[PDB]
Amino acid sequence: VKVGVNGFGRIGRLVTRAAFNSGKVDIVAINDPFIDLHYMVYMFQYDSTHGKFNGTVKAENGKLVINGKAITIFQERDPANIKWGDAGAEYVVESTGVFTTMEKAGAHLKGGAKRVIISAPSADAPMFVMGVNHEKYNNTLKIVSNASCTTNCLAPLAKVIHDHFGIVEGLMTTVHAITATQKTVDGPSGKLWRDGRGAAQNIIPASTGAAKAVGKVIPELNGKLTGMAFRVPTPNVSVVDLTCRLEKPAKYDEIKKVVKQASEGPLKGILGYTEDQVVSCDFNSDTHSSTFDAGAGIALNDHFVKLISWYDNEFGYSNRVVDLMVHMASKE
Amino acid sequence: VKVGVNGFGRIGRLVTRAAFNSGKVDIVAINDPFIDLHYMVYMFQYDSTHGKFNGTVKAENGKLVINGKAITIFQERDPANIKWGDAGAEYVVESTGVFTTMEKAGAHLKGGAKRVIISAPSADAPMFVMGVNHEKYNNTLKIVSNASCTTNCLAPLAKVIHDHFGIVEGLMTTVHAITATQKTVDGPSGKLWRDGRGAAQNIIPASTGAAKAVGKVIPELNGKLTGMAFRVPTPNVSVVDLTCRLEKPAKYDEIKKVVKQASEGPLKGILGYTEDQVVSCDFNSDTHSSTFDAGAGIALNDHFVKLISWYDNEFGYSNRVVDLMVHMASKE
Amino acid sequence: VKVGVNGFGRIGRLVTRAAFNSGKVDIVAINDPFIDLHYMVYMFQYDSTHGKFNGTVKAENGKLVINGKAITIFQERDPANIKWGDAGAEYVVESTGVFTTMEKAGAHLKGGAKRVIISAPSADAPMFVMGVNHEKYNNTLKIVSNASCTTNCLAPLAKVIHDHFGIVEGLMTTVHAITATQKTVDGPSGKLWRDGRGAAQNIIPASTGAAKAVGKVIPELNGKLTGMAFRVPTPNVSVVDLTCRLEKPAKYDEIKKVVKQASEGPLKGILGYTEDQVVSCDFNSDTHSSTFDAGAGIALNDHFVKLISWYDNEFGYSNRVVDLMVHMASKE
Amino acid sequence: VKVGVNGFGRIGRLVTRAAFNSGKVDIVAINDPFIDLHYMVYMFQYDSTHGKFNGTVKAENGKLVINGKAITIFQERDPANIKWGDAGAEYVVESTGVFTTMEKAGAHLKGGAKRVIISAPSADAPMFVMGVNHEKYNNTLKIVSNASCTTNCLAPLAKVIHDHFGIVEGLMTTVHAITATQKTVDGPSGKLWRDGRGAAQNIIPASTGAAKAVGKVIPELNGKLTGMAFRVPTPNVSVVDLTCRLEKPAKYDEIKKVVKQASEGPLKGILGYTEDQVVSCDFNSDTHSSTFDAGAGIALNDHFVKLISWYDNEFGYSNRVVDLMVHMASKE
Ligand SMILES: NC(=O)c1ccc[n+]([C@@H]2O[C@H](COP(=O)([O-])OP(=O)(O)OC[C@H]3O[C@@H](n4cnc5c(N)ncnc54)[C@H](O)[C@@H]3O)[C@@H](O)[C@H]2O)c1
Ligand SMILES: NC(=O)c1ccc[n+]([C@@H]2O[C@H](COP(=O)([O-])OP(=O)(O)OC[C@H]3O[C@@H](n4cnc5c(N)ncnc54)[C@H](O)[C@@H]3O)[C@@H](O)[C@H]2O)c1
Ligand SMILES: NC(=O)c1ccc[n+]([C@@H]2O[C@H](COP(=O)([O-])OP(=O)(O)OC[C@H]3O[C@@H](n4cnc5c(N)ncnc54)[C@H](O)[C@@H]3O)[C@@H](O)[C@H]2O)c1
Ligand SMILES: NC(=O)c1ccc[n+]([C@@H]2O[C@H](COP(=O)([O-])OP(=O)(O)OC[C@H]3O[C@@H](n4cnc5c(N)ncnc54)[C@H](O)[C@@H]3O)[C@@H](O)[C@H]2O)c1
Repeated sequence: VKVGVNGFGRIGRLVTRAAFNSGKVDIVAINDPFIDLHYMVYMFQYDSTHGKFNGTVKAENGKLVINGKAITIFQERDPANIKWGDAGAEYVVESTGVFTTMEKAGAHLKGGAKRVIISAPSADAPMFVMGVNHEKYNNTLKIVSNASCTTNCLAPLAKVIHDHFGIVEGLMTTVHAITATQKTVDGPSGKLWRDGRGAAQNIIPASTGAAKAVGKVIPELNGKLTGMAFRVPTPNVSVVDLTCRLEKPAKYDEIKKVVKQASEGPLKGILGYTEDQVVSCDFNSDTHSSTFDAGAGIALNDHFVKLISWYDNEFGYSNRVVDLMVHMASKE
Repeated sequence: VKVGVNGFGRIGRLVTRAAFNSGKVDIVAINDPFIDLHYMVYMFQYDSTHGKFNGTVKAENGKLVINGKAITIFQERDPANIKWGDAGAEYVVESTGVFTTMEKAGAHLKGGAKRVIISAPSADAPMFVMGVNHEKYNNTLKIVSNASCTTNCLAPLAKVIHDHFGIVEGLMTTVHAITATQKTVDGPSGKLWRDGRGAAQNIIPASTGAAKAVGKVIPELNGKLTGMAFRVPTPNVSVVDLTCRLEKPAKYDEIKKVVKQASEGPLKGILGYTEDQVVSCDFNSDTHSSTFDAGAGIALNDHFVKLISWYDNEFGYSNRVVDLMVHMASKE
Repeated sequence: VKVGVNGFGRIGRLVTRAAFNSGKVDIVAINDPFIDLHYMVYMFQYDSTHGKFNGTVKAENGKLVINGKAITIFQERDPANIKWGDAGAEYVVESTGVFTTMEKAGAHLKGGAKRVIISAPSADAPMFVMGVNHEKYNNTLKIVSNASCTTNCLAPLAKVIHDHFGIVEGLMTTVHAITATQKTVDGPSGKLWRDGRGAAQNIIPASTGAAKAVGKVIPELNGKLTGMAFRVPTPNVSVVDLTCRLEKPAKYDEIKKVVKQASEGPLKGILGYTEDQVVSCDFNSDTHSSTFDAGAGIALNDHFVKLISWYDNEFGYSNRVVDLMVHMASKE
Repeated sequence: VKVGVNGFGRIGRLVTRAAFNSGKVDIVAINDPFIDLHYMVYMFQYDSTHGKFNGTVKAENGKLVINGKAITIFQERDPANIKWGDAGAEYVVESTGVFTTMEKAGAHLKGGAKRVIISAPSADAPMFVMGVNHEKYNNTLKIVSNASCTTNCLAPLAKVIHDHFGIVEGLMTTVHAITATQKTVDGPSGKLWRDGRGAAQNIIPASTGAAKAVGKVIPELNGKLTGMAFRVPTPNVSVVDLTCRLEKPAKYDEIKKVVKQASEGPLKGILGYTEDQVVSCDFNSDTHSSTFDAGAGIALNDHFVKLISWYDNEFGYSNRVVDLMVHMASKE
């Protein structure tokens, strides 16, 4: 399937790298009115977090050429003006962070795209997490959401725990890497006051809908989870901390066994499992959605436990966007 | 009361600063074999986290002289060799991190101190937290512990919540600033592997007895709390995230009211309360043990809630060590 | 003199703090379309770098009230629309970063301001550095620049060295704290590619005209200095490293004596002098423009030397903005 | 050649990595009293800065097994007690930081090593920089030093500049990543007070002999260079900023031409050249000694110029240790 990327940012660029690394997906067009062609060569080639691109990137005849694949470059603020159909882009990855509703994301369809994958939670577009509910996708859905990074970490874990022991209720904290929405020094941040405080100086509480959204991809958990976030001074890699009450008793060793088993079978590549003494950097460019840290979590008793799972918020999620597109392509 | 300080580190220096600032106790001696007298002047005068000392500090005639008051300086590796009595030190603050059992800390009694306050949890010394169980201290107790920074944050909050609504069970995460036990780049850390990894690069999970320890100071909560820590790349100020189930139902606004009332009355100066859109730097040099962050926390329902409280791990704790000594002196 | 502030950012806010320590200057109005009145209370009260404001600040009757003084609040994007005159603002601090020419900064004169102080270098407005050429100001100048932070650090040191020994030529590096122009993670930066790279991850080279500008305020040095910058991951406080060739020979101890003398005499409060083993955080909230670090520098020979001077780029600069206005007011 | 590593730290472990890429070098023994066998598996497998080891590592029958090769593990504090000869180690890399003199490093010969390569400057052991004076090595030298990371950056550049234009005199600053000698929070650093101050909080000036040491490896530059350092809050990658006066005039474009020619021929793989808008992270795990940054430097005139060159202080250096051993082995 031929793909367009709208917003060539952290997500858009790393989706682009994921497509090339793999390849039942072919990137054929990119729109970003804030990054011109020669600037795109530079932004793609060099990455502070994930290293230099391994391959060739060059501007040739007005196109962005990556490992010899020519890509059509647009510069449009309004998605309805991008000529996706002319460029052959069938699916568009909407990774700007400003077109997340059905109405706004649907502008791509006016440019000749057939489907849109919103790289963020959406107020109304249906949400999918690979490994949890992606089989619920069907051919009639032209606009879909791949949820958030944090939902993609929590939901595969919550699926396994709920399937085996039953989650009565749970409360989640994510300790999350800084993102582009933050500020280098104390400055204005509209209505999200805390988010405007200097990113590398602070632990910053933030709200997040990611735990409540698990109740949408796992409908039995509707109303049974919520949570909040702390942003902290690292440039990538995040961690979930799920505190839950279970219906059936589970010794921590039984939790470990069921999770490990899930990592080796049905959720292989989505949900990882470790007993090693890891820290966040050990998940740098890790492609899993969620990796359970057996050593880090703790039980109070057989029904009340705190479970820890790591996620490379940029790189795992960008790989999942690609995997969702491959899955949608298989149901055409 | 006349006080000696063993280990002139973050805690020993800030305890000294606290003492001089308030006049509540008199620092008359300091022992640190790794910091000679002229170096002590420099380490006291300049502080990256808390600013330059606002007062005078000089070396004169072999003495550290702070605001014109002379302090006897020792340089002994073995605490049994420190001549407290010669200096007139009555209480010793054991702030080295290496003498935390009653057997080890009791060495200070051989050179003439009368009582010892260990600036850390102790496997066997009686544990006190100001505002929670300090009234259980009595004159028979020559060696005591002021718990950990984390315990002094969680315990006042748990006291108020338990007294009003009943904590059935709870699980705590603390997101905690870097400390001296950590490493600048990946290096050896003995038994605690994860703590050797580069501190400013990583989110580092860690075990902590701080939640379990609340049960030592609030015996009704024995067996009912536990938790863990993440170390993150900030130089000071930490936060507790307490997920708990309550016996009697409590709307989040009732929780707020009850905590606010506590902070204004019997736990004033120990337990603070805010509704402001704060971040960690807002607690830089804050003397509270625990400041409840109303806006940051979230309830799932009337019996299951996540409560957030901030603590200056260096400066709140150091002030508590001074406060505990004042209380002990009042009982002689 | 009654003052307005256009751009209530790191410098706007700190200039406002500094003005409340003077009362040769009274802040009577602030404009910032991105910070509404109640948001201003918050942004002013809490400061990650320089701590909580130690006076009073509240919103009353649509005004910002600081230490009991009511301040008119504007919300205009176009400075020609700001009604300074109505609010009584005789001088306006232009601290937005986007109105740095005489043409653009003169828009304030339309709304009734009498003079404008641009908190940055200007292509065409006369530039002044306190202690170096501020006496060349006269009361016919309606638009003036206070130069950059870096020029305020270099120029006083260069003045002393040139006066005593003669600078034949110099090349300067500044190792500079992160600023609001930088990005939390790799993102777009228009024509300044390097500045888009993640700020907390990187040492970032940058061009700067600050050394060349010293030739505007010390005309004998025109054409004799230039330099560049590295941005590094600290939130505030910067350092100049001046490599210069001297006309007359100077042993490093003669340089120290002459700089020390200048710091005690005519440039007191502007140029500081230390022999202590300082680091950047020892200059946190330091009001000097430049503090020579005697220990840090190094001579190759009597005609070729590297001199080191620290500056709190936010706080020292903001104090100079106030000091310039005080000087300007004394000429009215 | 069979090699042992004393001090399995940042350098020892990355030399070990680089050796496993060589084929002319085989690691056969490692000594580190502070890292036991099972801990060495962990410390080698995971690396915060350079990523997970791309190979296999396990403990088997008391040996460390890397890529199928068994390595004897010692736990000795005194290097004269290590049985190098028995384990087959002909050369020892001395990478502890504490045995840098001929007399101290020479202890390894008592245990049966044949040659010692000190991973640091030595007061008396002959010093080699690959590409600059390595051909001055002969089989009579049983103890050698591979200099410092900084000298390996400056010396290749200085060779090219001096060869084409003549360096009359120069002064160097290096803006250097944190290293293991620094401290996470303000703490004791006996001799070197500035180095004890919190590493992630501060720009820290430091003395360095690295520029003076270029005159050992390039004797025509003896007495013509010196400099200093600033340690800044990044975990790896550093930059040299050389300010020099040239004998023959050199337009900046001619400097660029000569450095580029050198990078392409005789110093290929040692001295790199870029015109791209690079920042420090672009050199993460870059194996060059020195990469000239053409965009970053600046000339005042044809005889006085500031040249900028990057270096991964951990990874380029570690590769140079291996390249020096390969050269030495070639002459045996
Ligand atoms: N970074 C993460 O960890 C992460 C993880 C999962 C999902 N997300 C989501 O993905 C989205 C993008 O986040 P990001 O971190 O990559 O942000 P980003 O700021 O790095 O990238 C956003 C990009 O969109 C471009 N852009 C802005 N307006 C545009 C327009 N009108 N048309 C086309 N392009 C435009 C920008 O120039 C920028 O390059 C957001 O919805 C975010 O919440 C981010
Ligand atoms: N930093 C915090 O946030 C914090 C908070 C609460 C409690 N504590 C506890 O207080 C203690 C000190 O912690 P810190 O952060 O100040 O550590 P630190 O490393 O800054 O200070 C420890 C000091 O002890 C000194 N020392 C070591 N061996 C000694 C000996 N034999 N005799 C005398 N002095 C000796 C060191 O030279 C150093 O100056 C530890 O038990 C720690 O757990 C720390
Ligand atoms: N931060 C420093 O170290 C420093 C030092 C010396 C001088 N400077 C200079 O001072 C200026 C401000 O720098 P800063 O660091 O305070 O930046 P900043 O981004 O913190 O502040 C800029 C402020 O201007 C406001 N603004 C933007 N457009 C505006 C408009 N049209 N009208 C009114 N306000 C508007 C923004 O909302 C913001 O609050 C720049 O010229 C900068 O180069 C900064
Ligand atoms: N990190 C760099 O950027 C870099 C670059 C060039 C050279 N160097 C030099 O290389 C050396 C090592 O530096 P590093 O950064 O790897 O330091 P490091 O602290 O990571 O490693 C030193 C190792 O030596 C071990 N050790 C200590 N005492 C020992 C003993 N008696 N015997 C055996 N092992 C012992 C330690 O346990 C540690 O694992 C130093 O001389 C340093 O100056 C470092």
